[PDB]
Amino acid sequence: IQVTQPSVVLASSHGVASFPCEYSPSHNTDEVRVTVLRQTNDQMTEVCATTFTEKNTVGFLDYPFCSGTFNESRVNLTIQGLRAVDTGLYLCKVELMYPPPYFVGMGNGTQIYVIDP
Amino acid sequence: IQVTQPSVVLASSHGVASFPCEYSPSHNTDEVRVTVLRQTNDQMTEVCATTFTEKNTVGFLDYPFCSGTFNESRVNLTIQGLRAVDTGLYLCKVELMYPPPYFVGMGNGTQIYVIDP
Ligand SMILES: [Cl-]
Ligand SMILES: [Cl-]
Repeated sequence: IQVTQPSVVLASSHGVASFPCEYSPSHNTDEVRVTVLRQTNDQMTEVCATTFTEKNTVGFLDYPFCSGTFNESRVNLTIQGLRAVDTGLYLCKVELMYPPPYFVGMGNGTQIYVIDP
Repeated sequence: IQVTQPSVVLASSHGVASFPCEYSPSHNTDEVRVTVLRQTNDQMTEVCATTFTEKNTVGFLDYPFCSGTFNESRVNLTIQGLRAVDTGLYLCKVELMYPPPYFVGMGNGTQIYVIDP
């Protein structure tokens, strides 16, 4: 099992940071639960999360500041409304809900830099 | 009218580059045609393009190497299959097809750096 994400992402002047979160192993029938966590001193804060049961579908509908899409082995994440205080480490967590066997994995985190707009 | 896009995007190690393309003014009923152009010496090459008629929908369905979603005032773009040689300046073009009046705008380009380790 393995989840990976980019090391660094430079947010847009308007505070948008988009990047992929990839995982293995993957299958044609994958359905996943994706969770974005910000890591600080010893602890993590959940930023947003969503479930994807099919491709070509926009997720995180109930989170104004997160959006994303999904296809086998990859979740395209978008984090919005970022401010200077928000630069830091953001972990991507992926849970394979179907097909069995079940498994959970987490990336090493993407350093998001919100550079002086 | 105005279209803006990030200045720099560091492509993922798997050749994935995602970034927003924002326009103004916007409207709840907006329907747009989005075009991605790669700019080289004096000329431009059309990479991919798609039409969005409703929010929360995934576009560029007919392009294996492009994807994206749309919401009022913002198109979230994703270009994949990128190689080191594809490093370059990518312009985002937006045509507001509805509601009237018709308008077309283009950003100053996003410089996408690709290093496929
Ligand atoms: Cl990278
Ligand atoms: Cl990216």
